[PDB]
Amino acid sequence: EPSDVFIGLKIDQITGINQKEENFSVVGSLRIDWRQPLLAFEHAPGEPKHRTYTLATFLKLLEEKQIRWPAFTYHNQQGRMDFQNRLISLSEDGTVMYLERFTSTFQAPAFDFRLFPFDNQLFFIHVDSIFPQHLFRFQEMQGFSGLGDQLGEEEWIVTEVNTHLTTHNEFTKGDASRFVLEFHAERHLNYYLMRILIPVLLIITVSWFTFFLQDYTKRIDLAGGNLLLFIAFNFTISSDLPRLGYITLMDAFLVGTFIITALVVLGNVWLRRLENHGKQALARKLDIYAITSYPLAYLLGALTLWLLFF
Amino acid sequence: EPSDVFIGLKIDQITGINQKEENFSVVGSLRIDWRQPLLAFEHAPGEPKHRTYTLATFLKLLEEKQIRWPAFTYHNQQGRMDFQNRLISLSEDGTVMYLERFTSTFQAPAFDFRLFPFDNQLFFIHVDSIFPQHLFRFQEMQGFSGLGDQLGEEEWIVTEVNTHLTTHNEFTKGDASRFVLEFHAERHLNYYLMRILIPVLLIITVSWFTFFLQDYTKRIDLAGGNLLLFIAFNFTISSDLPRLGYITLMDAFLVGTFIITALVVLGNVWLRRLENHGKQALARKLDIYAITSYPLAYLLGALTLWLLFF
Amino acid sequence: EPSDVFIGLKIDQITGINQKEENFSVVGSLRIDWRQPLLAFEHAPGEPKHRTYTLATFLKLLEEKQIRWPAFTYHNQQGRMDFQNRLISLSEDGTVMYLERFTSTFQAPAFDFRLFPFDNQLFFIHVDSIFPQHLFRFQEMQGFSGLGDQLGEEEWIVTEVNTHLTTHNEFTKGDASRFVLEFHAERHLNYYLMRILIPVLLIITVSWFTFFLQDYTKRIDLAGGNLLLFIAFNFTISSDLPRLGYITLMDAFLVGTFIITALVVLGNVWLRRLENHGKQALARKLDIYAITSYPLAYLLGALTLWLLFF
Amino acid sequence: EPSDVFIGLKIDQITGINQKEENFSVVGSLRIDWRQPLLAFEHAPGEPKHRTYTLATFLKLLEEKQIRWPAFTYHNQQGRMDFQNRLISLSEDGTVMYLERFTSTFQAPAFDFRLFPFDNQLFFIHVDSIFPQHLFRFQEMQGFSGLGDQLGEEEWIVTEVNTHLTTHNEFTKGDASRFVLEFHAERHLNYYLMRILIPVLLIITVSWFTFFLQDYTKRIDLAGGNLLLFIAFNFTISSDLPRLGYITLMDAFLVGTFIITALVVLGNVWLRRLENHGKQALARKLDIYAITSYPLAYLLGALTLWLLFF
Amino acid sequence: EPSDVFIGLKIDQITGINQKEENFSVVGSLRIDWRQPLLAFEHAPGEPKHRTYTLATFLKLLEEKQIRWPAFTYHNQQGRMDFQNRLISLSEDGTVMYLERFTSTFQAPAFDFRLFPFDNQLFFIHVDSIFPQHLFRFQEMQGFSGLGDQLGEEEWIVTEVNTHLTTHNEFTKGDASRFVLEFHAERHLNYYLMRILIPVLLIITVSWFTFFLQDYTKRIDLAGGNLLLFIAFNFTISSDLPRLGYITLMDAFLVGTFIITALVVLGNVWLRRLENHGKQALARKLDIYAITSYPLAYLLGALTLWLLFF
Ligand SMILES: CCCCCCCCCO[C@@H]1O[C@H](CO)[C@@H](O)[C@H](O)[C@H]1O
Ligand SMILES: CCCCCCCCCO[C@@H]1O[C@H](CO)[C@@H](O)[C@H](O)[C@H]1O
Ligand SMILES: CCCCCCCCCO[C@@H]1O[C@H](CO)[C@@H](O)[C@H](O)[C@H]1O
Ligand SMILES: CCCCCCCCCO[C@@H]1O[C@H](CO)[C@@H](O)[C@H](O)[C@H]1O
Ligand SMILES: CCCCCCCCCO[C@@H]1O[C@H](CO)[C@@H](O)[C@H](O)[C@H]1O
Ligand SMILES: O=C(O)CCc1ccc(Br)cc1
Ligand SMILES: O=C(O)CCc1ccc(Br)cc1
Ligand SMILES: O=C(O)CCc1ccc(Br)cc1
Ligand SMILES: O=C(O)CCc1ccc(Br)cc1
Ligand SMILES: O=C(O)CCc1ccc(Br)cc1
Repeated sequence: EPSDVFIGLKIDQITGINQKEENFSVVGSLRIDWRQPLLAFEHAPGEPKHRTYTLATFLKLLEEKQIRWPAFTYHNQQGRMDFQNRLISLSEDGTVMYLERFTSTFQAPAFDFRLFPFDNQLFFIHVDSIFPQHLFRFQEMQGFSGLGDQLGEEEWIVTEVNTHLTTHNEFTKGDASRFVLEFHAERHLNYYLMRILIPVLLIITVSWFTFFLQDYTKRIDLAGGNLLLFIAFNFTISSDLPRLGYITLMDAFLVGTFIITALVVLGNVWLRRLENHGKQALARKLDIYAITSYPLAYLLGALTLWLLFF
Repeated sequence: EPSDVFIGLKIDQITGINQKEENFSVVGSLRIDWRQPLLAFEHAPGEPKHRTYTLATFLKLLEEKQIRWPAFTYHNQQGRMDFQNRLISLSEDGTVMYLERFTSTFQAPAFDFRLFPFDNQLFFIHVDSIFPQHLFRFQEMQGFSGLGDQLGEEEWIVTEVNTHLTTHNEFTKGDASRFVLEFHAERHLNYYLMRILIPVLLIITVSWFTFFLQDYTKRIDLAGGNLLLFIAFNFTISSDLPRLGYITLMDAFLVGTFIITALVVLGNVWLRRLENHGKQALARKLDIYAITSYPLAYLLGALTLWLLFF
Repeated sequence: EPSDVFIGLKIDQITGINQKEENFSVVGSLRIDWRQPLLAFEHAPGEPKHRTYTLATFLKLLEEKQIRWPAFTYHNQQGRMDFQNRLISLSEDGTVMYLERFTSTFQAPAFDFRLFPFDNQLFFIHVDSIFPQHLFRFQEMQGFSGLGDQLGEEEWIVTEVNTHLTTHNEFTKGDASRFVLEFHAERHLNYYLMRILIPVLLIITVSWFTFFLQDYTKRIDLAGGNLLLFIAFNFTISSDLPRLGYITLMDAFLVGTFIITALVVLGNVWLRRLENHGKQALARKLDIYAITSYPLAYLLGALTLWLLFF
Repeated sequence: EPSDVFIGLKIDQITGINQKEENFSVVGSLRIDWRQPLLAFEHAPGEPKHRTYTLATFLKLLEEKQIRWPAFTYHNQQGRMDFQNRLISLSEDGTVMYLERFTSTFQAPAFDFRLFPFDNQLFFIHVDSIFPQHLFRFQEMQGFSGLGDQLGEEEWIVTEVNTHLTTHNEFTKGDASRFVLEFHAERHLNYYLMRILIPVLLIITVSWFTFFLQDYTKRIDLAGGNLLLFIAFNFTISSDLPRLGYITLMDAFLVGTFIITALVVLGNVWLRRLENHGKQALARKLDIYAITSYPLAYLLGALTLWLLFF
Repeated sequence: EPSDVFIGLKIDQITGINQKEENFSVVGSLRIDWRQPLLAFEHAPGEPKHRTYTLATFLKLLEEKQIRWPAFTYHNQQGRMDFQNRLISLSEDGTVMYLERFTSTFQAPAFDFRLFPFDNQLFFIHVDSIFPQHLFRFQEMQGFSGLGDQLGEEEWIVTEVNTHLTTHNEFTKGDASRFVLEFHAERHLNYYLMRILIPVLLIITVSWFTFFLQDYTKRIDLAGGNLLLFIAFNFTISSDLPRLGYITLMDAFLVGTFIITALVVLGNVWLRRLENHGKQALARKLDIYAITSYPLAYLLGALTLWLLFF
């Protein structure tokens, strides 16, 4: 019949989440408990009941004994996995206890930036068996898997963590076991508030103050630079993310500021054209719409994206 | 006679395409099925019909048995190939089943940016046999090769994928086998629309609004900065790409905006010179050409590149 | 009974502290003294009393003799540990003397930027025993552990260093030994003085000089750009640090400059509106509040953060 | 007498040339043919006439047979050399055929930027024998060495390629063999035309158009910003290159634009000072020199560097 | 008694000096000549008098023969040392000749930027013996150590090179041998002249030309932006260097330009205030101090730092 292989995986550190590259990096420990009766050994009185091996001399021992080990792969792994510890402890019984401490980057293919920066994402690690379920069946090692207390991440905040077993058909026709460690994390909005919301709101508010000067030309020059500032901010936000084929809530907000600013230019050009054509008195009356449009326009726009996305 | 070696290659992830360096990076699995009758082994009843080996003790076994393995190379490979799994399963028969899970950057020499960002490119992986076709003939392993479901790429979108066998003469006089996994991908234009087309169009449109002010000096100062903005945008686009010896559709568009902006300065200088020489009334009549040239000039220019490239 | 394992750890160099990534990197030496009576050897007269081994042939010797070594891990390690020396010197007695020279990045999870740049941080290295205290008990090797004379760091300045032993339960039910090398460091404020305090103070002071011109429009244009400069400075500071979910003393200072500058615009708009509405004489009298507010506002704000944080 | 060792080296890819770091990187294959009569073997009928080995078990075989191999070094190598293939094929004869596929960065010490961007450089690879010419004499393997068809470089264009043998005295008193693969490459000027020549020429030309406005103050403000733009461009060019102790043709061009721009400011200050001192009519007559100096100054300057450098 | 171990170290390339990180990187060769009479071997007539080994099988041979090797460490090493060659040639005598070709980054703790860019620095490599002087005494291998002819560095220029032996107490109570290869290098000032001195001098000079316009407001606006430019230049210089706790000659120069520019604003505000208060004729007389202060102020400041630092 098939031998049960117990998989445990604990993430100790989140060394970073790279959203631009849709990957994350962690320091973690993998724990395997697999009982192979052929590995059983007799000991003379006094000598150890538990043999401890390096991985290299353990695999070599398996090859001599013609024993197949539950060869596994981190399916969503990326690049190099720098190992710290790869140790085996073998009991009289045949109970092999394996520990693998590593640092690695993993694929984050579940990334959805539609609501960025208000988004919540799913990150996971797939531990696949190369051999099919008729030889080795993966089971959940009980008191081990999950995320630590000192992960070191400052922007993301883990909302929930889960482990579950399933199947894959990567190398074989028959189903093969897959252990999954999943977690969900959401953003600490402070960065976004401090670096984007407050500067953008400041530019808008202090620019509106200048309307009380009743200089239409001065408004035009101001809305002109404001438009460039928003174009600049637009590039800075573009930097954090991949070259997505879809519109972000952030993109919508930025395109929104462009449109209002464009109309601010357009409108004040008209008011200055009235002034120029000897209808200065009229420009002055209409100016009340000009002054009160500006705040309403941005507030209307803000409710529009909020409805349009939530 | 020559032994058939079955090659399979599956790309699981596109970790990135670096167009500036004309290379791409992938996580993939290589699968080899090669029957060597000399590798055949006898087993006593009950014992394994399938011996499983690490790559190191398998090659050492070949060297003892004085057996030549189908030594292969990833011809278009770049730098380090970080391996995850290099495992061998040997049957009584001599059927060696090899699996190689790796992460690697590969050369993308097929890169043609003439129509960028509207371009479609070809990416491939060459798996060459070091030994000639009289010793080892490469065959396509049937249900394996291709690209996965979760590649993780956000800008490129795979239009088609193919596998085919051919020959090379890299190390030998005689022809040697080459397995090829090719794919074509094209861009998600959203990034370009959001970061380049809309900002450039905004600068142009809102700058045109100001013509209704009938201040020629103000137009000159505006077209002056606009020219610098386009020069800046020109550098930002230069960043994404190599220092090509050829003109991009993007380069054409940018050079086009320079020329129109240059003439906008030139023209408005003339209109302001008429005004200055007591012919203000004339500048005012001609101004209608000045106002309507601007939109037509850019629309004429836009049809010109489109014809000139498509 | 359990065997005492003596741990010594000396940091020779601080290759860098990366605050944006909340990690630090060091070149160091680990020293272990562990007496295993089973390792004892007899020598014929004249031959060595001290056998010297590479780590690889020492571990292989342990595996033959079926001896369990005090397998240890650098708990807060990050990525690769580039080794220089991994040497063993074994006495007739069984006294194994191990030396491990390495370069490594470590996690700095103790990072608190609330008072940045006036902050003091704690950095440490955890050396855990994989095996529980009933088998191996970690002890402090006496004349070795600590930090060197040539660490090479220029901004941080080590205020204090300590070593202490404790316990962890990482792999086992029972307590396992943990050796800790801690140090505290604080910043050399010069960089911050030269690049941030002096430029910001200059912008403010020379901008205030211009108030003696009695041009309200000119003040408005100046406070407008000043606001953008501070927004720029705000991004430059954002660069050095993680995307924290909390307010830095530095953030407070920057938000403070925004508010005063915003009011500088607001106020001068009012004074210019009085001038515009034929009350130029009144604007002139009030102007004395306008001139003296500016210095007081910034000095009041400076005492406010100082109280609010200290 | 000394044994002839045949060296072949083929560069398959130029992964990049880093001029700022004066190094280049390539994917290449090294081929060695060396006949050692002591390596000769007898085979029983039917068994292989050609033994194939991994490098590791081949060197171990040499050490048993007490055979010295022609130990070689890539003299101008830099950092890590990521190997793909290191394979040996040994004939009944003793003919050892070695293949080494690698990716590596090499030193480019021949770099002369005096005529940049119009420069032509020399790049090479030195393959030195550790042992002197009395033991091993390097010979050129005939149908192999050189550069490929798909190098992947876009800016450089290989003008010529050569191989030659010489001597070095690196480790020994006596001469030791050195195999050299050299190539010369020159630049595709398009990047420079598109990003530097056209933007600089545009700034100059459209700035000259404004002279027809006959506003001296406006010219001064324009030449002021133009000077800053050129200072900016100067830093952008500084980026591509090392901190050379010599003047580049590019440096000369940039310093040239500074001087003319400085005089443009200087001159127009004088013309505006005449206007200011009631000699407006005189400023107007001299203005024709002012208008025609500008184009001549830059064209005169362009012939001056061309003569001064070619 | 103790065995003499001859150390030779030749730096072939300076791959770079990173002043921001206070480290340097080199390609070099280490040469060791150590005579161990126990390593002596007998050969039958005709067979080799010199056995050649890989490092791995040489160390394994030492471990069998129970011979202690002079284990050494590059004390100031940083990260990974990418080896090219690690070869041993053993004579009948016992004369072991070791060669170690490597690429490595080393600590530069001797870095003093007080006179930057006019500074001269000391760079070195420490080769320590792990074992004390009673076992192994380090001696200088005669015709080998030093720096090469093609180092590839462009900014630094090696003023002098030295080798000397001393002692350390890193791992032991007793003194242990240390071989030292030191060199001093100074800067090629061209980069600094071209990118910093000439642009700063240009800004100052062409800004002074504008004083001949007798527009105080225009001077104020100019000195305002000039101050920002210097603040920008200040950040660009900050980039090249660490976050030092001390004042650089460069810092002094920059702070100097700030002060003069600040006073230029201050002064011209006063002159414009006289003009504003109907004392235009007085502003005009004082203006001669205003015009001649500017050049003297900067020349006075330049002699002040020169005295203050030299
Ligand atoms: C910009 C936000 C601050 C607004 C406060 C009003 C005073 C003017 C600030 O300088 C402004 O900066 C813009 C951006 O570049 C320019 O387009 C504009 O012409 C210029 O007047
Ligand atoms: C710039 C696109 C927005 C146009 C809207 C009209 C109002 C003015 C906006 O500021 C302008 O910015 C240019 C770019 O730097 C400067 O050259 C120019 O002198 C300045 O007036
Ligand atoms: C800026 C600090 C120096 C103040 C000295 C007064 C002279 C003017 C300096 O240039 C100013 O720069 C600001 C920042 O961008 C712009 O908003 C403003 O319109 C412009 O006049
Ligand atoms: C700059 C090249 C374009 C010239 C066309 C004339 C219109 C003005 C363009 O804006 C100018 O930009 C300069 C560079 O920053 C500033 O110094 C200058 O005061 C400003 O007027
Ligand atoms: C700047 C060095 C060149 C001086 C030559 C005099 C002409 C004006 C150049 O443009 C100036 O650029 C400054 C820097 O941003 C601005 O503060 C200032 O308002 C603006 O007038
Ligand atoms: O091939 C390798 O490197 C590791 C594989 C491995 C498989 C099963 C156990 Br239990 C332990 C290790
Ligand atoms: O030399 C190597 O590292 C790998 C080569 C290899 C060749 C054939 C088979 Br089947 C498996 C492996
Ligand atoms: O497994 C390893 O790489 C190193 C472990 C080790 C454990 C105890 C001593 Br004493 C020395 C070394
Ligand atoms: O020492 C090494 O790694 C490689 C050296 C080498 C020398 C001669 C032949 Br032929 C093949 C290889
Ligand atoms: O432990 C190592 O890797 C290298 C050490 C070494 C010591 C002495 C000689 Br001679 C040669 C080599």
